[PDB]
Amino acid sequence: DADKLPHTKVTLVAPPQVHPHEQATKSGPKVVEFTMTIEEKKMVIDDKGTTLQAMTFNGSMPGPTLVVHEGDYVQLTLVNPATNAMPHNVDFHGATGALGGAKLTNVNPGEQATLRFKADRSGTFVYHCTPHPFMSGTLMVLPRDGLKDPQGKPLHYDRAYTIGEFDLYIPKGPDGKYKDYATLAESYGDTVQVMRTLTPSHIVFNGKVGALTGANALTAKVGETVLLIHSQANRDTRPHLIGGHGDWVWETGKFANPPQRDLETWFIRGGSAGAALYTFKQPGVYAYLNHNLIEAFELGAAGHIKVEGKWNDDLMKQIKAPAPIP
Amino acid sequence: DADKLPHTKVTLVAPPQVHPHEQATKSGPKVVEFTMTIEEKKMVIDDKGTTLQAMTFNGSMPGPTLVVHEGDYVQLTLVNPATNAMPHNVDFHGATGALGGAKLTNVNPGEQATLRFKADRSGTFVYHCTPHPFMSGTLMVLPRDGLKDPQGKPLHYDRAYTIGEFDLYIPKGPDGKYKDYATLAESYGDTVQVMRTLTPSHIVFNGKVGALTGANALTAKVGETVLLIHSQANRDTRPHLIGGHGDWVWETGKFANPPQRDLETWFIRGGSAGAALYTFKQPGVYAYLNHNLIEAFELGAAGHIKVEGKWNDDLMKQIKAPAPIP
Amino acid sequence: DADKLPHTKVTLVAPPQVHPHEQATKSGPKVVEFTMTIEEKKMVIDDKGTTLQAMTFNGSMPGPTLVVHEGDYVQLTLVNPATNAMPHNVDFHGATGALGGAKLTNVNPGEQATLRFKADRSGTFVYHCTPHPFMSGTLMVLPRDGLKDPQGKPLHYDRAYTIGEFDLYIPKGPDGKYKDYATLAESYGDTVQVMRTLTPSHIVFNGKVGALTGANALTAKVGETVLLIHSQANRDTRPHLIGGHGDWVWETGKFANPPQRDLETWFIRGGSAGAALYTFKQPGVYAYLNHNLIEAFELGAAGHIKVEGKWNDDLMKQIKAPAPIP
Ligand SMILES: [Zn+2]
Ligand SMILES: [Zn+2]
Ligand SMILES: [Zn+2]
Ligand SMILES: [Zn+2]
Ligand SMILES: [Zn+2]
Ligand SMILES: [Zn+2]
Ligand SMILES: [Zn+2]
Ligand SMILES: [Zn+2]
Ligand SMILES: [Zn+2]
Repeated sequence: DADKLPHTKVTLVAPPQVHPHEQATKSGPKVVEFTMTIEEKKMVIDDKGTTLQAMTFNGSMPGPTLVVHEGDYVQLTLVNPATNAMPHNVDFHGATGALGGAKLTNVNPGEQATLRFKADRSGTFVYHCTPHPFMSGTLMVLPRDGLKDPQGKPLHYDRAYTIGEFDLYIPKGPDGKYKDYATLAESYGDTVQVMRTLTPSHIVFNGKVGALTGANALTAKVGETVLLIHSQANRDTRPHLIGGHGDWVWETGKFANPPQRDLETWFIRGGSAGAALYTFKQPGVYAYLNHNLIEAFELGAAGHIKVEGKWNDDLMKQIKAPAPIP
Repeated sequence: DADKLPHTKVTLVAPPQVHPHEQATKSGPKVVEFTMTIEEKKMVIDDKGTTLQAMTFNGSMPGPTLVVHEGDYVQLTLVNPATNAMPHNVDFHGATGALGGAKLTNVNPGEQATLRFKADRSGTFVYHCTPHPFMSGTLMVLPRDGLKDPQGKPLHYDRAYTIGEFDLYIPKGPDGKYKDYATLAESYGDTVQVMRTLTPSHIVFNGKVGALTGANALTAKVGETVLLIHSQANRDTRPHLIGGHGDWVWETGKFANPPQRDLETWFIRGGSAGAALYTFKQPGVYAYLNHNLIEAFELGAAGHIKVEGKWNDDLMKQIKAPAPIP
Repeated sequence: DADKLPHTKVTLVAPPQVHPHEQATKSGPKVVEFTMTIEEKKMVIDDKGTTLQAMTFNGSMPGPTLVVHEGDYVQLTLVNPATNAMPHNVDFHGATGALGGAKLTNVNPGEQATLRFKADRSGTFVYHCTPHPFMSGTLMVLPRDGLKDPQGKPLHYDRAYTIGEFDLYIPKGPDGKYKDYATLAESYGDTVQVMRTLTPSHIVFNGKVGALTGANALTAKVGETVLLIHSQANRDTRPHLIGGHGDWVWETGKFANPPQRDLETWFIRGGSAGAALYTFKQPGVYAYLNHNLIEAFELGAAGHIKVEGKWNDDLMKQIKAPAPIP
């Protein structure tokens, strides 16, 4: 029985980080306790001041990544302060029954509720508010013994990074400029019309064109293995590490399945999270992007990863530098 | 030789049902005989009276699902009554040679023809009229010994359901309202222009926004295993069972391949059929949908499954009901 | 060490052909030397004279396919004559570090450079100019022992064919006709606006609506096994052999992974190359196409394969020819 089990309380962190956690664990089924605070707000989403009338779990797009193990129970306290304007809920793709929890978690402003479900299937899993993919994140459910390659050999990551990718549908006034709305409710009707064209005005990693560039680049060092968790609650995307690979990729994001190796580009189905391991072998700046290069370069779906360490001439070498043609 | 074999005659049924059939079978290679009647007609496809100038196999979108076993031969009598206006044919993705049969089956109004081909590859397979994905269905070819999991362990379904998903491209007049055409031939030119924008006006399960909702919901009981066969002859879709999973999914729909487990969302390539098993564990209403939530909610790609049985507190429990914040 | 190894010089050929090469090889790690000449030019891309302001490796879309083995080193001399107008580079998805080589290969008109990298991961891999998917091709890296099926059984192809698929975004003037630009630089601004709609004006195999039809059809004979290499540096496509199958398909295009069998339609992620084997069993004309039939028929993503040999009545037979209804 679940009630008769130990309870742990987890402190969540902002994306792109994932809270500290154990991979392989001698430990036993726990009930893991999480709390999240829904937050409506306006956000600047590009370099030119365009705003989005947003809804978030915990203030961030994406919401934070919750981590448990196969067999653990997730118990989430979902809070929706009075400072907000709408009901909300949460649908956990990792959970079974009641529209993934959506039905047991409808909370008006100033309300709260608490859900428990068995996390009995390993993998990365999207949770989102039932009709809003803008409010989403990843539930990572690790197998009790850690990640395994197709032959059962152990696998691991030294650091985890979390990337939620968002297709945005921002309306334009008669002048051709993006509309700014005073409330969430007023954005609604125009946004739907733009959504019906199926053409995003913007596709952003982590809230904003550039969220994962400049001072905000991800980081690693040569010899380090990194887990890239990629979620997209609404639209297909195709992650690619420029100059890298996915050493082992669960593109459908479910750990009881063997991963694929050596991927150049993988595929995240809209309504899901997937996961890729890469061990760095060269230093420098990498681009992690959506390999529709229009969606990446023109619309916003690209980030960087600054990698420290020693250059390897065996893997790659500049034989003749750029020079005039003989 | 095929001629020297026993012949069976199968009675087809309307979607979402699949005609009664054997899974694992001690039986031997049969020649299975099917007949289909092509039918052009106008259809109401949404809640507001929008019509589509349609073509169907057997009166329904999708056409009925034909079921055989690996090694069986499909022999189809394709009929096109005089009451119709165009030639038609059938391309079976399950068949080898002659454009999947398209070349041996061109039938003008008042004509008919009969095709046989070896069904020598297991899987769910799309058949459609050569230039019209609107006229399509699934050929399920079962392995002679039934469905197998990745380790060879036997698998099964207690009931099969069939979902054909259709991207529709309905033209608008200068006033902004959907055009109504008196014939199939007059819809053609405007529809092509809208098709060239690659933006469906509608994406429907089984003919109509709502075909699989209300009184028409699919049905199951807790402890039952259901096969969800999903076909899309023209455009990519991404099925998801809200509150459920795909326990075992052949997303490319070919049974000699190991299935994947625990999928939250799977992917059907345009021009194919895939297949998912789910064993229910909770009662209530589920939504089976295209997890581009614009395509589902705004455009029409969503259905329901009403599930009877006993609630399970272990899997999911409401710990604190929605209540004011302390 | 790489410098201490034998060097081979390979002569490249125009698509759809792939230069002669060994599959399984008793031979040892070589350093393979390739040279490519970048070429800007205007091209006619459809039947009605529409032009594209193009950039190519070696004069062709796609660029030629480079073939090596796992363990070999690729050393490419990249040349950009003075007759051109822009810098260019190359990003090899098969390579590790320095943005796949892009950083070590920026070459202005009249410059050249030479890159070496270890090809240490088997598979088909896209190489392209960093911001232009129009300039792309495939690096096929074969496993040293040849293609293997999921059980380790040997596989082979008798001939290889190469298909690069290109989504084109051609601007229209106020009259509704495609714009013709005098330089590459003048096409830029209008093209970007059209790209931002994410709606190709054209999707072409190998440079041109029809490049792989009529006298230019691919060819085979019954009993022959063919490798279809399919690359798409920018957008998702879904190859399908009408009347055929993918006997063994590495849709993510990476050979250390087991292939899937019996596929009706496969999926190439934008930013990747995949690969399918088919052994012909029937003669006639086949269509190899993108199974979004709008993208194929209306936009240009379809080709033919003329197959010689003996008709097989076991696989497929016309039982009753088209005839009046009794
Ligand atoms: Zn909400
Ligand atoms: Zn490590
Ligand atoms: Zn969902
Ligand atoms: Zn037809
Ligand atoms: Zn059962
Ligand atoms: Zn087809
Ligand atoms: Zn370039
Ligand atoms: Zn051969
Ligand atoms: Zn690339």
